[PDB]
Amino acid sequence: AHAFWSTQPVPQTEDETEKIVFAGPMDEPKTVADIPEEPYPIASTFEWWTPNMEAADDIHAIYELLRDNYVESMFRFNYSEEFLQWALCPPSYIPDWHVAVRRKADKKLLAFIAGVPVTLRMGTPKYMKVKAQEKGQEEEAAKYDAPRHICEINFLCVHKQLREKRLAPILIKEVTRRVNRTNVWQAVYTAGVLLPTPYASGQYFHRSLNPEKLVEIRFSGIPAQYQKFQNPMAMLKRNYQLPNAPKNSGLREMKPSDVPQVRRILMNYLDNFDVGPVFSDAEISHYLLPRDGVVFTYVVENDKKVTDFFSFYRIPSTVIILNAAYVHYYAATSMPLHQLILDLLIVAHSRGFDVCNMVEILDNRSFVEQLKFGAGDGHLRYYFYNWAYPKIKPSQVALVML
Ligand SMILES: CCCCCCCCCCCCCC(=O)CSCCNC(=O)CCNC(=O)[C@H](O)C(C)(C)COP(=O)(O)OP(=O)(O)OC[C@H]1O[C@@H](n2cnc3c(N)ncnc32)[C@H](O)[C@@H]1OP(=O)(O)O
Repeated sequence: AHAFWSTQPVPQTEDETEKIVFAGPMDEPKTVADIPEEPYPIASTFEWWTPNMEAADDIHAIYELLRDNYVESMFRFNYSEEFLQWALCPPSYIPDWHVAVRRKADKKLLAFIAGVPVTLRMGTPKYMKVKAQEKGQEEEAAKYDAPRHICEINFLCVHKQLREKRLAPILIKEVTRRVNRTNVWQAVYTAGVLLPTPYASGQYFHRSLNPEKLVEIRFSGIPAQYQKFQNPMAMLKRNYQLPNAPKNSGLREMKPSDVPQVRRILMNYLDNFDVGPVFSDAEISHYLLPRDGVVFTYVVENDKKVTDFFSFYRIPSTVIILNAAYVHYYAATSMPLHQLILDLLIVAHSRGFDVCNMVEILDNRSFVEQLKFGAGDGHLRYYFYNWAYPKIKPSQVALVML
């Protein structure tokens, strides 16, 4: 059973999503006045709290909750206060979409969920519009084509002492109410677990950058078939060896003056996909300008024209440090994508990253074999709240989730 999700405006079965023709809302429309301003009830020992992200103590409290109680044996992800700043506070973020529960008696932070604004293209997917054209339903299929200003949810976390108490449903209801008070009625979110009901699912992939280190810290092993070689580690270092420097002329760190051209080339690329974000210059600046410890972004520029760029973000892990790079956004116009991403690998390796990770969204499959990525055990599932949407392949998703 799904005692909570069965009550919510999401598709209830996979079959439901294989039969959805057009994008659009699931609930009939409501007004802001229909939504109460009183927060959702919670037990007397607890209080709702809206953290101030301009206050070092508040961001510290969030950091400590997630440090000990977020997604899980030899490694522990570390989401720094700077990383959390970055992820939670994009341009025009809404402070009360950062929703916390604290214990009244001692003010201990015990649960959290965050929404941030995103503008998303989420109209009827290409293959569904062809079926609609065939039936004279082009209009119904195109109704929701305009990019929509919605909520992206992340960092749901209930302290271990409060697990299995149905507090996550109360956090979800409360953030839903706060989003609906701003006249927003859809959200996008992801999870590594299967809930009702994803519109897309992609496997994770990894590429070792420093296999000697990975093996020493027991993050990677030496696979069975290398064990047959005379020198298994030299063969492993060989498989994954990278140049010391890239060979593409004009590759450099992205600067503020590159923002407008990066925005243009990224938006031209992301328009190719069924679901994807639309970013203003301020959002390009926020999400892509280099930020020590967090985001790394490079452009290929010559003659004052930016023709390509790539970005990756960092999530380090405590070894019970593993320095992981995650492919972020990119756009190639002057070179094959695999060469742009080779340059990403070379730069990440040079900066001391140990592994590069991605999910098979965007065109990430296109360079897997040649760049020595391997499939991993996880899948990232994409979901909408209050949005009927056909199943799509992960290569039609262009939204990277931090
Ligand atoms: C219009 C605006 C709309 C805005 C809102 C949109 C929707 C946003 C939705 C949220 C998106 C967040 C995405 C995101 O953050 C990225 S996925 C990362 C989620 N966080 C973690 O895994 C952290 C570690 N785990 C915990 O903190 C707890 O185990 C959590 C909090 C996960 C569950 O706490 P608990 O104490 O273990 O469990 P109960 O309180 O007793 O609740 C059990 C109910 O929770 C459902 N559950 C479990 N995991 C979930 C997950 N990852 N998403 C959604 N639902 C999840 C579960 O199916 C069950 O419902 P059911 O009985 O019907 O099956």
